[PDB]
This record gives sequence, C-alpha cells and structure tokens, in this order.
Amino acid sequence: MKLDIKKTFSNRSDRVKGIDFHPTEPWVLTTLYSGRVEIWNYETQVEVRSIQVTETPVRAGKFIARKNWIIVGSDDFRIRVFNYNTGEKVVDFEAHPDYIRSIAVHPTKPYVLSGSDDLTVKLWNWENNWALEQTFEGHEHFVMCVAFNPKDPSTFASGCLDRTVKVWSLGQSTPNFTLTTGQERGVNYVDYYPLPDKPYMITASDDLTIKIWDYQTKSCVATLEGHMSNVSFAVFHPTLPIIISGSEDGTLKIWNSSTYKVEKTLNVGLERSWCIATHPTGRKNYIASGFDNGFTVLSLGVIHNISSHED
Repeated sequence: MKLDIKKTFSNRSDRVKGIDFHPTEPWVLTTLYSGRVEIWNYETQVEVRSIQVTETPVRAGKFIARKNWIIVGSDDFRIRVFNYNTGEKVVDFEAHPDYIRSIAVHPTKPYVLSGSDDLTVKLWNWENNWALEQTFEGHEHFVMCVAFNPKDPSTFASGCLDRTVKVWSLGQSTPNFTLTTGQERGVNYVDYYPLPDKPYMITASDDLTIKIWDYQTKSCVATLEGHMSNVSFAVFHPTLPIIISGSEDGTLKIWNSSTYKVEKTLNVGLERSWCIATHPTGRKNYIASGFDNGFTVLSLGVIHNISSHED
C-alpha cells in the first residue's frame, strides 16, 4: 500500500543498456554502451568481475545462474557466453546480421531467445551446441524486446517497432496472436504480469505511453501517461501492487497497479533510464535500473501501521 524506497547502491559508469539480478548471490550484471560488461556485489559495493567484451554497445545481458554463466549480445552481431567464476569464454557466435536488442533465458529448458533489428526472434539450444533451433518471422521492424511467459514458458512475447506485440509458441511458425497496440511510434518493451490473478501484459513506447493489455480479450485495459520523453521499459513488480517504468526524461515512475495512477517520480541523478531488473525471488523487493551514467539498486519496503501515520 505505502512503500519506503531506499537506495541500496549507486555506481557511476558508462551507459548501462542491460541489467540483471543473480538469483542466489547479491550481484547485478550490467552491460555497457562502451562494450564493457560488469558484475557488482550491491550489498558490499565490490566489483566482482569486468570484461571488455567488444568495442560496440552491449545492449542485452542475462545471468544463466544454473550454468554459472552470463550471456551478452552486442551491436557487432555476436552472442557471447562467459563463465563468471573462471572468466572462460564458453561460446562466441554470430546470432543476427544486425543489432541484438534483447535476450531472454528459459527457466527450466536450455533455451535462449534473442530479438534483433533483423526483424526476427531466434531460439538457441545450449544442450545442442548452441544450435539455431528456430527463427520466428513475421515482424516488420526492429524487435526490441523478448520475454517468456513465466506462467507458461512454452510461450513468449516479442515487442516491435512495427507497433505490434506477437505471442508465440515454441515449435510453431505463426504467432498465437498479434496485438496491435496503437502506440504509433512502436513498442520498446513488453512484459507479463507474473502471478495468476491477472491475465495482463504491459508495453512501453516512444509515443510517451505505457499500455496494459488483457491477453484473453486482446484489449487495452489502461493507458498510463506522464513521462515526457521516450519510455524505455515498464514492468509489473512481481510481488508488490505497483508498476515501475523508466524514461529518457531521466525518471523512474512508480504507478499503482490497481488504479493505474502514478505514485512517485524518482530522479536518481544518472540521466536517461534504459533498463530494469527485479530480483528473481523478490529478495528485499530489490529492483535495479541502468542509466546514461550508471546504475542504481533500490529496496522497496512496505510501511506498516506503526509508521504509516494514517491517524
């Protein structure tokens, strides 16, 4: 209901394009516009590893903690996987002949999805030598974001500058459905509400709007306005009744996920916001965002009756 937002750690660096939390260690992975990737322990404030991977932007990065890996994608067209304990480069392959925008990791099968400016999503299988298993075609502009449905990870969503979201089934060449968003400058980000109580998705656009979608009715539930520049992302928090968005206006916004009204605007002083992560297990309700001048990790904390000053 009412939240106390605390700044756990902020680190100034080059522009953070991708970010991810490790599920069991208090670490965040950041992928930078300079071609560097970094892992930081945000509780001790100590850098655990850094790698100059390339001299092009690294826009996408995720942990594959069950394999002790990070996986990153860069504008030089390549996907690279590193063991974060040894530093070994496990694989290095051309994934797409254009920029890689987004990487998603399946929760229980050895699958990774990549979305690209080449108009496609690709599925890679690490238990079959990182083979290209399937290319999902049908989008008509840059594929900006890919995300598995955490409630049914045999399906996933792609968001695209062609103004659509497509939801797909692994193994099938045509989408289960296509959502025409009416966000006329395209979709930069798509995410799922993670719990069973709502059949919802969410998109963010350069047209300054965030939209909530019902995948049963294929309808727009709500439109959230307030950002003054391109909206880079918007996500449902996995446990708290809020949506979190970030924008080239330099702010994070927190919105009520029931009424869709804004609640807070946070300016953490790092210029434009590009990316978001939420802790996989909800530990301390940690969230993290990457910006032009670095990243911040925040803890969310619910305010109970003793301190909420309701009387």
